[PDB]
Amino acid sequence: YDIQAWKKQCEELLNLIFQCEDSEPFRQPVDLLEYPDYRDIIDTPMDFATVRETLEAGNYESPMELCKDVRLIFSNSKAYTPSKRSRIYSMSLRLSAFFEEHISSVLSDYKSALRFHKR
Ligand SMILES: O=C(NCC(F)(F)F)N1CCN(C(=O)c2ccco2)CC1
Repeated sequence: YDIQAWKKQCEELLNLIFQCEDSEPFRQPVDLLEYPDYRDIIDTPMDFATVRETLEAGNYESPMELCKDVRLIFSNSKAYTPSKRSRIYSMSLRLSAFFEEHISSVLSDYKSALRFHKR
């Protein structure tokens, strides 16, 4: 019932994601010389460095907000991909499965902690 425990859990999950080769493309902004149409397709860029930064600045109030930004990384990849079989999109889908598998307990424990607080 630790209301604050999600933050370190999310830091540790981000560490795992940064160790994962699949996160490579999703660590930093898109170079518009390499992908000139990116910001035509993608209004709201997100990468894992921005997520980690936001977390470490104390600018997430809950793991749900972090989860919204991470999911934006994945939905941006799905919007930008020219094919459902592209290399980078395929990396996004594996990483998304990994993230969802690991974040599920973090969200459950946080929401449990908030309900116990309100009890
Ligand atoms: O250039 C980058 N990342 C920055 C870098 F290279 F420094 F890591 N990206 C990731 C986001 N994109 C995609 O989701 C995508 C789907 C299909 C093809 O690309 C575009 C390419």
